[PDB]
Amino acid sequence: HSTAIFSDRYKGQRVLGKGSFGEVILCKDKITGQECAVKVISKRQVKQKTDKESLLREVQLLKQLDHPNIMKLYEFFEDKGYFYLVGEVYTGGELFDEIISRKRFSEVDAARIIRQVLSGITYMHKNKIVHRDLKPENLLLESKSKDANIRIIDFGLSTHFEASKKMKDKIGTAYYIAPEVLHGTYDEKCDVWSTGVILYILLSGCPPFNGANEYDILKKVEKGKYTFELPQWKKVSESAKDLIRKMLTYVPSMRISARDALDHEWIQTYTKDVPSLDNAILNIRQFQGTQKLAQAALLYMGSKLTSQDETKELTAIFHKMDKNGDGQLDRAELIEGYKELMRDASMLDASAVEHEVDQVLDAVDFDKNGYIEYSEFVTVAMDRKTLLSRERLERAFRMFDSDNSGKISSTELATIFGVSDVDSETWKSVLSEVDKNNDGEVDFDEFQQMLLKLCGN
Ligand SMILES: CCOc1ccc2cc(-c3nn(CC4CCNCC4)c4ncnc(N)c34)ccc2c1
Repeated sequence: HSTAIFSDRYKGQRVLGKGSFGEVILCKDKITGQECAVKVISKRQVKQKTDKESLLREVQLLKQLDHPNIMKLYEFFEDKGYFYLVGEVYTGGELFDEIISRKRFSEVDAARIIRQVLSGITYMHKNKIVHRDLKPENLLLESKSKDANIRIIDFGLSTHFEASKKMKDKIGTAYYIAPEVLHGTYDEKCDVWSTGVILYILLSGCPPFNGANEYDILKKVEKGKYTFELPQWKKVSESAKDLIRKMLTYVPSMRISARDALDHEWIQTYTKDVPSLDNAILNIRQFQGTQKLAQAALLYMGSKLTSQDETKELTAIFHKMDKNGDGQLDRAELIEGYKELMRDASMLDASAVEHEVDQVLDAVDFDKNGYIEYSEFVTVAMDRKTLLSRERLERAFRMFDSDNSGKISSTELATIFGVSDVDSETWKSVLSEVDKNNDGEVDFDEFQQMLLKLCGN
Protein backbone atom coordinates (compact mmCIF):
# COMPACT_ATOMS: atom_id res chain seq x y z
CA HIS A 1 0.00 0.00 0.00
CA SER A 2 1.30 3.43 -1.09
CA THR A 3 0.96 6.99 0.24
CA ALA A 4 -0.97 9.17 -2.24
CA ILE A 5 1.08 11.78 -4.12
CA PHE A 6 -0.53 15.10 -5.02
CA SER A 7 1.34 15.84 -8.28
CA ASP A 8 0.65 12.30 -9.54
CA ARG A 9 -3.01 13.34 -9.70
CA TYR A 10 -2.93 17.09 -10.35
CA LYS A 11 -1.21 19.54 -12.72
CA GLY A 12 -0.93 23.29 -12.03
CA GLN A 13 -2.74 25.53 -14.53
CA ARG A 14 -1.94 28.90 -12.93
CA VAL A 15 -1.89 30.91 -9.71
CA LEU A 16 -5.33 32.01 -8.45
CA GLY A 17 -3.71 34.16 -5.78
CA LYS A 18 -2.46 34.53 -2.22
CA GLY A 19 -4.59 33.53 0.74
CA SER A 20 -4.13 32.87 4.44
CA PHE A 21 -1.58 30.14 5.21
CA GLY A 22 -0.41 29.60 1.63
CA GLU A 23 -0.56 30.11 -2.12
CA VAL A 24 -3.68 29.04 -3.98
CA ILE A 25 -3.04 27.25 -7.27
CA LEU A 26 -5.61 26.44 -9.96
CA CYS A 27 -5.14 22.78 -10.79
CA LYS A 28 -6.50 20.12 -13.06
CA ASP A 29 -6.96 16.40 -12.57
CA LYS A 30 -4.61 14.63 -15.01
CA ILE A 31 -7.27 11.99 -15.84
CA THR A 32 -10.76 13.46 -15.37
CA GLY A 33 -9.87 17.06 -16.24
CA GLN A 34 -11.72 18.34 -13.16
CA GLU A 35 -10.55 21.81 -12.17
CA CYS A 36 -9.82 22.60 -8.53
CA ALA A 37 -8.51 25.45 -6.38
CA VAL A 38 -5.61 24.06 -4.33
CA LYS A 39 -4.40 25.92 -1.25
CA VAL A 40 -0.76 25.02 -0.61
CA ILE A 41 0.38 25.45 3.00
CA SER A 42 4.17 25.55 3.47
CA LYS A 43 5.23 23.64 6.60
CA ARG A 44 8.30 25.90 6.96
CA GLN A 45 6.28 29.14 6.89
CA VAL A 46 3.33 27.88 8.96
CA LYS A 47 3.42 25.98 12.25
CA GLN A 48 0.75 23.49 13.29
CA LYS A 49 -1.28 24.13 16.44
CA THR A 50 -2.74 20.61 16.72
CA ASP A 51 -1.39 17.07 16.21
CA LYS A 52 -1.63 14.83 13.13
CA GLU A 53 -4.60 12.79 14.41
CA SER A 54 -6.72 15.90 15.10
CA LEU A 55 -6.02 17.43 11.67
CA LEU A 56 -6.75 14.25 9.66
CA ARG A 57 -10.08 13.90 11.47
CA GLU A 58 -11.09 17.50 10.73
CA VAL A 59 -10.24 17.06 7.05
CA GLN A 60 -12.24 13.82 6.94
CA LEU A 61 -15.25 15.61 8.41
CA LEU A 62 -14.93 18.71 6.17
CA LYS A 63 -14.95 16.48 3.07
CA GLN A 64 -18.38 15.15 4.06
CA LEU A 65 -19.97 18.52 4.83
CA ASP A 66 -22.12 20.27 2.21
CA HIS A 67 -23.72 23.71 2.13
CA PRO A 68 -24.24 26.22 -0.75
CA ASN A 69 -22.48 29.03 1.13
CA ILE A 70 -19.47 26.94 2.19
CA MET A 71 -16.44 26.05 0.09
CA LYS A 72 -16.46 22.47 -1.06
CA LEU A 73 -13.42 20.39 -0.11
CA TYR A 74 -12.59 17.33 -2.21
CA GLU A 75 -9.18 15.99 -1.16
CA PHE A 76 -6.23 16.33 1.18
CA PHE A 77 -2.57 15.52 0.57
CA GLU A 78 0.59 15.78 2.57
CA ASP A 79 4.29 15.40 1.95
CA LYS A 80 7.57 16.29 3.64
CA GLY A 81 7.38 20.06 3.08
CA TYR A 82 3.69 20.79 2.39
CA PHE A 83 -0.01 20.19 2.91
CA TYR A 84 -2.33 20.31 -0.11
CA LEU A 85 -5.94 21.35 0.38
CA VAL A 86 -7.93 20.58 -2.78
CA GLY A 87 -11.23 22.43 -3.14
CA GLU A 88 -13.88 23.62 -5.57
CA VAL A 89 -12.85 26.58 -7.74
CA TYR A 90 -14.90 29.81 -7.71
CA THR A 91 -14.68 32.37 -10.50
CA GLY A 92 -16.69 35.35 -9.25
CA GLY A 93 -13.97 37.03 -7.18
CA GLU A 94 -14.24 38.78 -3.81
CA LEU A 95 -17.65 40.00 -2.65
CA PHE A 96 -16.55 43.61 -2.05
CA ASP A 97 -14.96 43.90 -5.50
CA GLU A 98 -18.33 42.97 -7.03
CA ILE A 99 -20.26 45.39 -4.80
CA ILE A 100 -18.26 48.52 -5.71
CA SER A 101 -18.76 47.70 -9.42
CA ARG A 102 -22.53 48.28 -9.08
CA LYS A 103 -24.54 51.45 -9.57
CA ARG A 104 -27.10 50.55 -6.90
CA PHE A 105 -26.95 48.91 -3.43
CA SER A 106 -29.67 48.80 -0.77
CA GLU A 107 -30.53 47.23 2.58
CA VAL A 108 -32.30 44.55 0.52
CA ASP A 109 -29.03 43.66 -1.21
CA ALA A 110 -27.15 43.73 2.10
CA ALA A 111 -29.74 41.54 3.86
CA ARG A 112 -29.57 38.90 1.13
CA ILE A 113 -25.77 38.93 1.40
CA ILE A 114 -25.78 38.61 5.19
CA ARG A 115 -28.41 35.83 5.18
CA GLN A 116 -26.08 33.77 2.95
CA VAL A 117 -23.17 34.35 5.32
CA LEU A 118 -25.26 33.61 8.43
CA SER A 119 -26.64 30.49 6.75
CA GLY A 120 -23.18 29.08 6.02
CA ILE A 121 -21.97 29.98 9.49
CA THR A 122 -25.00 28.44 11.23
CA TYR A 123 -24.31 25.16 9.44
CA MET A 124 -20.62 25.05 10.33
CA HIS A 125 -21.45 25.88 13.93
CA LYS A 126 -23.90 22.93 14.08
CA ASN A 127 -20.86 20.84 13.14
CA LYS A 128 -18.61 22.43 15.82
CA ILE A 129 -16.33 24.24 13.35
CA VAL A 130 -15.25 27.84 13.94
CA HIS A 131 -13.76 30.25 11.38
CA ARG A 132 -12.39 32.88 13.77
CA ASP A 133 -10.63 34.83 10.96
CA LEU A 134 -13.75 35.77 8.98
CA LYS A 135 -13.55 38.88 6.76
CA PRO A 136 -14.62 40.18 3.32
CA GLU A 137 -11.62 38.58 1.56
CA ASN A 138 -12.97 35.18 2.65
CA LEU A 139 -16.32 35.77 0.93
CA LEU A 140 -16.11 34.65 -2.71
CA LEU A 141 -18.94 34.71 -5.25
CA GLU A 142 -19.60 31.31 -6.87
CA SER A 143 -19.59 32.72 -10.42
CA LYS A 144 -19.65 35.97 -12.44
CA SER A 145 -23.48 35.76 -12.60
CA LYS A 146 -25.43 38.71 -11.14
CA ASP A 147 -27.22 36.39 -8.67
CA ALA A 148 -24.21 34.23 -7.80
CA ASN A 149 -24.10 32.69 -4.32
CA ILE A 150 -21.49 33.55 -1.70
CA ARG A 151 -18.96 30.87 -0.80
CA ILE A 152 -17.18 31.21 2.55
CA ILE A 153 -13.54 30.08 2.52
CA ASP A 154 -10.91 29.05 5.09
CA PHE A 155 -13.35 27.52 7.63
CA GLY A 156 -11.42 25.24 9.98
CA LEU A 157 -7.86 26.26 9.11
CA SER A 158 -7.32 28.48 12.16
CA THR A 159 -7.89 25.62 14.63
CA HIS A 160 -4.92 23.75 13.16
CA PHE A 161 -2.49 26.37 11.81
CA GLU A 162 -0.80 29.35 13.44
CA ALA A 163 -1.62 32.70 11.84
CA SER A 164 1.20 34.64 10.17
CA LYS A 165 2.63 37.55 12.15
CA LYS A 166 3.77 39.23 8.91
CA MET A 167 1.88 42.42 8.03
CA LYS A 168 1.58 41.45 4.35
CA ASP A 169 -0.40 38.43 5.60
CA LYS A 170 -2.41 40.39 8.21
CA ILE A 171 -3.79 43.25 6.07
CA GLY A 172 -7.38 43.90 7.07
CA THR A 173 -7.54 41.29 9.83
CA ALA A 174 -7.72 43.73 12.77
CA TYR A 175 -11.09 45.28 11.79
CA TYR A 176 -13.03 42.00 11.99
CA ILE A 177 -11.44 40.00 14.80
CA ALA A 178 -13.59 39.50 17.91
CA PRO A 179 -12.30 40.91 21.24
CA GLU A 180 -12.44 37.54 23.01
CA VAL A 181 -10.14 36.06 20.35
CA LEU A 182 -7.49 38.61 21.31
CA HIS A 183 -7.62 37.54 24.95
CA GLY A 184 -7.59 33.77 24.32
CA THR A 185 -11.01 32.50 25.46
CA TYR A 186 -13.31 32.20 22.45
CA ASP A 187 -16.04 30.09 20.87
CA GLU A 188 -18.30 30.04 17.77
CA LYS A 189 -19.82 33.42 18.77
CA CYS A 190 -16.64 35.15 17.50
CA ASP A 191 -17.92 34.48 13.94
CA VAL A 192 -21.16 36.41 14.67
CA TRP A 193 -19.05 39.42 15.70
CA SER A 194 -17.04 39.38 12.47
CA THR A 195 -20.25 39.16 10.44
CA GLY A 196 -21.58 42.10 12.46
CA VAL A 197 -18.51 44.16 11.51
CA ILE A 198 -18.94 43.19 7.85
CA LEU A 199 -22.63 44.22 7.98
CA TYR A 200 -21.77 47.56 9.61
CA ILE A 201 -19.35 48.17 6.73
CA LEU A 202 -21.88 47.09 4.10
CA LEU A 203 -24.41 49.69 5.33
CA SER A 204 -22.03 52.61 6.04
CA GLY A 205 -18.84 51.82 4.08
CA CYS A 206 -16.76 52.41 7.24
CA PRO A 207 -15.35 50.00 9.82
CA PRO A 208 -16.95 50.46 13.25
CA PHE A 209 -13.53 49.99 14.83
CA ASN A 210 -10.89 52.04 13.05
CA GLY A 211 -7.42 53.47 13.48
CA ALA A 212 -4.14 54.85 12.15
CA ASN A 213 -2.47 51.44 12.40
CA GLU A 214 -3.00 47.80 13.33
CA TYR A 215 -2.66 48.33 17.08
CA ASP A 216 -4.98 51.36 17.21
CA ILE A 217 -7.66 49.32 15.45
CA LEU A 218 -7.14 46.57 18.02
CA LYS A 219 -7.41 49.07 20.90
CA LYS A 220 -10.85 50.10 19.62
CA VAL A 221 -11.97 46.51 19.15
CA GLU A 222 -10.80 45.62 22.64
CA LYS A 223 -12.68 48.59 24.12
CA GLY A 224 -15.63 47.45 22.01
CA LYS A 225 -17.42 50.79 21.63
CA TYR A 226 -18.99 52.10 18.41
CA THR A 227 -21.73 54.44 17.19
CA PHE A 228 -24.28 55.08 14.45
CA GLU A 229 -23.78 58.87 14.56
CA LEU A 230 -22.44 59.09 10.99
CA PRO A 231 -24.72 60.87 8.48
CA GLN A 232 -25.14 57.80 6.25
CA TRP A 233 -26.71 55.89 9.18
CA LYS A 234 -29.75 58.20 8.86
CA LYS A 235 -30.64 56.34 5.64
CA VAL A 236 -30.73 53.02 7.54
CA SER A 237 -33.56 51.14 9.28
CA GLU A 238 -33.68 50.83 13.07
CA SER A 239 -33.90 47.03 12.77
CA ALA A 240 -30.65 46.86 10.79
CA LYS A 241 -28.91 48.75 13.59
CA ASP A 242 -30.62 46.52 16.17
CA LEU A 243 -29.18 43.37 14.61
CA ILE A 244 -25.76 45.01 14.38
CA ARG A 245 -25.99 45.88 18.09
CA LYS A 246 -26.83 42.26 18.91
CA MET A 247 -24.01 40.84 16.80
CA LEU A 248 -21.53 43.41 18.13
CA THR A 249 -22.48 42.64 21.73
CA TYR A 250 -19.26 42.42 23.75
CA VAL A 251 -19.89 39.51 26.12
CA PRO A 252 -20.19 36.45 23.85
CA SER A 253 -22.77 34.65 25.99
CA MET A 254 -24.99 37.76 25.57
CA ARG A 255 -24.25 37.95 21.85
CA ILE A 256 -26.89 36.71 19.41
CA SER A 257 -26.18 33.33 17.79
CA ALA A 258 -25.87 32.87 14.03
CA ARG A 259 -29.05 30.79 13.84
CA ASP A 260 -31.05 33.32 15.85
CA ALA A 261 -29.70 36.16 13.70
CA LEU A 262 -31.28 34.45 10.65
CA ASP A 263 -34.66 34.92 12.38
CA HIS A 264 -34.03 38.61 13.14
CA GLU A 265 -36.72 41.09 12.02
CA TRP A 266 -34.27 42.83 9.67
CA ILE A 267 -33.35 39.60 7.84
CA GLN A 268 -36.98 38.49 7.67
CA THR A 269 -38.20 41.81 6.30
CA TYR A 270 -35.55 42.65 3.72
CA THR A 271 -34.97 39.17 2.22
CA LYS A 272 -38.62 38.62 1.12
CA ASP A 273 -39.24 50.47 -2.46
CA VAL A 274 -35.91 50.53 -0.63
CA PRO A 275 -33.54 53.43 -1.36
CA SER A 276 -29.98 53.03 -2.63
CA LEU A 277 -27.14 53.56 -0.17
CA ASP A 278 -25.06 55.76 -2.51
CA ASN A 279 -22.80 57.06 0.28
CA ALA A 280 -22.04 53.54 1.49
CA ILE A 281 -20.97 52.48 -2.04
CA LEU A 282 -18.69 55.53 -2.26
CA ASN A 283 -17.07 54.70 1.06
CA ILE A 284 -16.68 50.98 0.29
CA ARG A 285 -15.05 51.78 -3.06
CA GLN A 286 -12.56 54.03 -1.25
CA PHE A 287 -12.05 51.52 1.57
CA GLN A 288 -11.41 48.69 -0.88
CA GLY A 289 -8.96 50.72 -2.98
CA THR A 290 -6.91 51.71 0.05
CA GLN A 291 -6.74 48.16 1.40
CA LYS A 292 -5.83 46.73 -1.99
CA LEU A 293 -3.04 49.28 -2.56
CA ALA A 294 -1.45 48.76 0.89
CA GLN A 295 -1.55 45.02 0.14
CA ALA A 296 0.06 45.62 -3.23
CA ALA A 297 2.72 47.79 -1.61
CA LEU A 298 3.67 45.05 0.85
CA LEU A 299 3.68 42.33 -1.83
CA TYR A 300 5.87 44.48 -4.07
CA MET A 301 8.46 45.05 -1.33
CA GLY A 302 8.28 41.34 -0.45
CA SER A 303 8.85 40.38 -4.09
CA LYS A 304 11.83 42.74 -4.31
CA LEU A 305 13.45 41.19 -1.23
CA THR A 306 12.74 37.63 -2.46
CA SER A 307 14.33 38.50 -5.82
CA GLN A 308 17.50 39.92 -4.22
CA ASP A 309 17.77 36.69 -2.23
CA GLU A 310 17.01 34.29 -5.10
CA THR A 311 19.21 36.12 -7.65
CA LYS A 312 22.41 35.59 -5.70
CA GLU A 313 21.39 32.04 -4.70
CA LEU A 314 20.66 30.95 -8.28
CA THR A 315 23.99 32.40 -9.44
CA ALA A 316 25.83 30.56 -6.65
CA ILE A 317 24.08 27.29 -7.52
CA PHE A 318 24.96 27.54 -11.22
CA HIS A 319 28.53 28.67 -10.47
CA LYS A 320 29.10 25.47 -8.47
CA MET A 321 27.57 23.52 -11.37
CA ASP A 322 29.79 25.29 -13.92
CA LYS A 323 32.75 23.05 -13.06
CA ASN A 324 35.30 24.38 -15.60
CA GLY A 325 34.10 27.96 -15.01
CA ASP A 326 33.47 29.05 -18.63
CA GLY A 327 29.94 30.31 -17.91
CA GLN A 328 28.21 27.70 -20.08
CA LEU A 329 25.36 25.45 -18.97
CA ASP A 330 22.72 23.50 -20.93
CA ARG A 331 18.92 23.32 -20.50
CA ALA A 332 18.94 20.14 -18.38
CA GLU A 333 21.46 21.77 -16.03
CA LEU A 334 19.52 25.04 -15.80
CA ILE A 335 16.53 22.85 -14.87
CA GLU A 336 18.43 20.90 -12.19
CA GLY A 337 19.77 24.14 -10.69
CA TYR A 338 16.39 25.85 -10.81
CA LYS A 339 14.98 22.74 -9.13
CA GLU A 340 17.65 22.99 -6.42
CA LEU A 341 16.68 26.64 -5.91
CA MET A 342 12.92 26.07 -5.55
CA ARG A 343 13.83 23.28 -3.09
CA ASP A 344 6.80 29.41 -6.04
CA ALA A 345 4.07 27.07 -4.81
CA SER A 346 3.31 27.00 -8.54
CA MET A 347 6.69 25.32 -9.22
CA LEU A 348 6.23 22.20 -7.07
CA ASP A 349 6.58 19.86 -10.06
CA ALA A 350 9.36 18.81 -12.46
CA SER A 351 7.24 19.64 -15.53
CA ALA A 352 6.42 23.04 -14.00
CA VAL A 353 10.16 23.77 -13.85
CA GLU A 354 10.82 22.41 -17.35
CA HIS A 355 8.08 24.73 -18.57
CA GLU A 356 9.32 27.80 -16.71
CA VAL A 357 12.95 27.37 -17.81
CA ASP A 358 11.73 27.11 -21.43
CA GLN A 359 9.65 30.30 -21.07
CA VAL A 360 12.73 32.18 -19.88
CA LEU A 361 14.86 30.71 -22.70
CA ASP A 362 12.31 31.66 -25.38
CA ALA A 363 12.09 35.24 -24.07
CA VAL A 364 15.83 35.88 -24.53
CA ASP A 365 16.08 34.08 -27.92
CA PHE A 366 18.64 31.60 -26.57
CA ASP A 367 18.71 28.31 -28.49
CA LYS A 368 17.37 25.69 -26.07
CA ASN A 369 19.18 22.70 -27.62
CA GLY A 370 22.75 23.97 -27.13
CA TYR A 371 24.67 25.50 -24.21
CA ILE A 372 23.72 28.81 -22.57
CA GLU A 373 25.27 31.71 -20.66
CA TYR A 374 23.80 31.14 -17.18
CA SER A 375 24.45 34.70 -15.98
CA GLU A 376 22.23 35.93 -18.83
CA PHE A 377 19.47 33.40 -18.02
CA VAL A 378 19.46 34.41 -14.34
CA THR A 379 18.93 38.08 -15.22
CA VAL A 380 15.92 37.29 -17.43
CA ALA A 381 14.25 34.79 -15.08
CA MET A 382 14.36 37.30 -12.22
CA ASP A 383 13.62 40.42 -14.30
CA ARG A 384 10.45 38.68 -15.48
CA LYS A 385 9.28 38.33 -11.87
CA THR A 386 10.41 41.91 -11.03
CA LEU A 387 8.52 43.22 -14.04
CA LEU A 388 5.42 41.22 -13.08
CA SER A 389 5.50 42.69 -9.56
CA ARG A 390 5.86 46.27 -10.84
CA GLU A 391 2.76 45.83 -13.04
CA ARG A 392 0.59 44.53 -10.17
CA LEU A 393 1.48 47.53 -8.01
CA GLU A 394 0.90 50.07 -10.78
CA ARG A 395 -2.59 48.69 -11.43
CA ALA A 396 -3.34 49.17 -7.74
CA PHE A 397 -1.98 52.75 -7.85
CA ARG A 398 -4.19 53.60 -10.84
CA MET A 399 -7.30 52.11 -9.22
CA PHE A 400 -6.69 54.02 -5.98
CA ASP A 401 -6.28 57.20 -8.06
CA SER A 402 -9.97 57.25 -9.04
CA ASP A 403 -9.68 60.89 -10.21
CA ASN A 404 -6.91 60.00 -12.71
CA SER A 405 -4.85 62.87 -11.25
CA GLY A 406 -1.66 60.82 -11.58
CA LYS A 407 -0.83 61.65 -7.96
CA ILE A 408 -1.27 60.42 -4.38
CA SER A 409 -1.52 63.09 -1.66
CA SER A 410 0.39 63.17 1.62
CA THR A 411 -2.83 62.53 3.54
CA GLU A 412 -3.53 59.54 1.33
CA LEU A 413 0.00 58.20 1.94
CA ALA A 414 -0.63 58.49 5.68
CA THR A 415 -3.72 56.28 5.26
CA ILE A 416 -1.96 53.79 2.99
CA PHE A 417 1.17 53.43 5.14
CA GLY A 418 -1.00 53.29 8.26
CA VAL A 419 -2.86 50.28 6.86
CA SER A 420 0.53 48.84 5.77
CA ASP A 421 1.66 49.44 9.37
CA VAL A 422 4.74 51.33 8.16
CA ASP A 423 6.11 53.66 10.83
CA SER A 424 5.04 57.29 10.28
CA GLU A 425 8.36 59.11 10.73
CA THR A 426 9.96 56.31 8.68
CA TRP A 427 7.89 56.74 5.50
CA LYS A 428 7.91 60.53 6.01
CA SER A 429 11.71 60.33 6.09
CA VAL A 430 11.79 58.37 2.81
CA LEU A 431 9.25 60.81 1.34
CA SER A 432 11.57 63.67 2.34
CA GLU A 433 14.45 62.06 0.47
CA VAL A 434 12.33 61.76 -2.70
CA ASP A 435 9.95 64.82 -2.52
CA LYS A 436 12.56 67.61 -2.43
CA ASN A 437 10.05 70.08 -3.93
CA ASN A 438 7.54 70.04 -1.00
CA ASP A 439 4.64 69.26 -3.35
CA GLY A 440 2.98 67.12 -0.68
CA GLU A 441 2.18 64.48 -3.28
CA VAL A 442 3.82 61.71 -5.34
CA ASP A 443 3.41 60.11 -8.78
CA PHE A 444 3.61 56.38 -9.46
CA ASP A 445 7.36 56.34 -10.01
CA GLU A 446 8.07 58.42 -6.90
CA PHE A 447 5.77 56.09 -4.94
CA GLN A 448 7.62 53.04 -6.25
CA GLN A 449 10.88 54.74 -5.30
CA MET A 450 9.66 55.13 -1.69
CA LEU A 451 8.77 51.43 -1.43
CA LEU A 452 12.21 50.44 -2.72
CA LYS A 453 13.74 52.66 -0.07
CA LEU A 454 11.52 51.10 2.62
CA CYS A 455 12.88 47.64 1.78
CA GLY A 456 16.56 48.60 2.07
CA ASN A 457 17.04 49.64 -1.57
C1 LIG B 1 -10.28 23.44 4.44
C2 LIG B 1 -9.85 24.60 3.54
O1 LIG B 1 -9.19 24.07 2.38
C3 LIG B 1 -9.15 24.95 1.34
C4 LIG B 1 -8.97 24.47 0.04
C5 LIG B 1 -8.93 25.36 -1.03
C6 LIG B 1 -9.06 26.72 -0.81
C7 LIG B 1 -9.01 27.60 -1.88
C8 LIG B 1 -9.15 28.97 -1.68
C9 LIG B 1 -9.10 29.90 -2.73
N1 LIG B 1 -8.24 30.92 -2.84
N2 LIG B 1 -8.47 31.55 -3.87
C10 LIG B 1 -7.70 32.75 -4.30
C11 LIG B 1 -8.53 34.06 -4.31
C12 LIG B 1 -7.67 35.18 -4.89
C13 LIG B 1 -8.32 36.54 -4.67
N3 LIG B 1 -8.40 36.77 -3.22
C14 LIG B 1 -9.38 35.84 -2.63
C15 LIG B 1 -8.99 34.37 -2.88
C16 LIG B 1 -9.47 31.05 -4.57
N4 LIG B 1 -10.05 31.41 -5.75
C17 LIG B 1 -11.07 30.73 -6.27
N5 LIG B 1 -11.54 29.67 -5.59
C18 LIG B 1 -11.01 29.25 -4.40
N6 LIG B 1 -11.53 28.18 -3.82
C19 LIG B 1 -9.93 29.95 -3.85
C20 LIG B 1 -9.32 29.45 -0.38
C21 LIG B 1 -9.37 28.58 0.71
C22 LIG B 1 -9.23 27.21 0.49
C23 LIG B 1 -9.28 26.31 1.56
